Amino acid sequence: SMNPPPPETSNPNKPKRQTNQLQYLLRVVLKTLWKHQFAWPFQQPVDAVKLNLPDYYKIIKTPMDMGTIKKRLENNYYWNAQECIQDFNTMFTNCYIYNKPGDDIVLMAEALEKLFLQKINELPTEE
Ligand SMILES: CCc1c(C(=O)Nc2cccc(CCC(=O)NO)c2)[nH]c(C)c1C(C)=O
Ligand SMILES: CCc1c(C(=O)Nc2cccc(CCC(=O)NO)c2)[nH]c(C)c1C(C)=O
Repeated sequence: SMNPPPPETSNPNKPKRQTNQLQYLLRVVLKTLWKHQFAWPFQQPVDAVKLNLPDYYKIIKTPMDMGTIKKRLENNYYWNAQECIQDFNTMFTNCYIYNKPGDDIVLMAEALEKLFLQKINELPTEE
């Protein structure tokens, strides 16, 4: 069994930007979620080999995780905050698609997602 290559965190053909919203997304949103009690299963790409999940990358074709998002934010990979918010939303969506309602991993995603939504409800106005 093989894992796909991870999502890219650098691309010299992609224009980069730093905005107050993206720095809020790193300094407040990512950092808070990273330190959460249930953040461990989301801090790196799903290793479907080691977790013996051979259908995972059969079913999930846009994988995403907070390790990738952290590296994208640290590298200023994004142009705008919506790009980064979409990556979080994809991470959560994948978990809910692949797993079953009420699974442990889904209960953990639920907690992180509730905090995520509280933080982006207060996304600062673009300056
Ligand atoms: C249930 C499987 C799953 C994990 C996980 O169980 N993740 C995990 C658990 C313990 C430790 C670590 C860090 C070391 C490592 O990466 N081992 O492979 C990750 N996460 C996600 C997003 C999923 C799925 C399919 O939605
Ligand atoms: C798997 C059922 C479930 C969902 C769900 O199915 N959730 C979902 C599915 C697809 C997309 C999205 C939006 C992701 C997003 O954009 N977050 O910001 C959510 N949630 C929860 C909390 C559960 C539980 C406890 O069983």
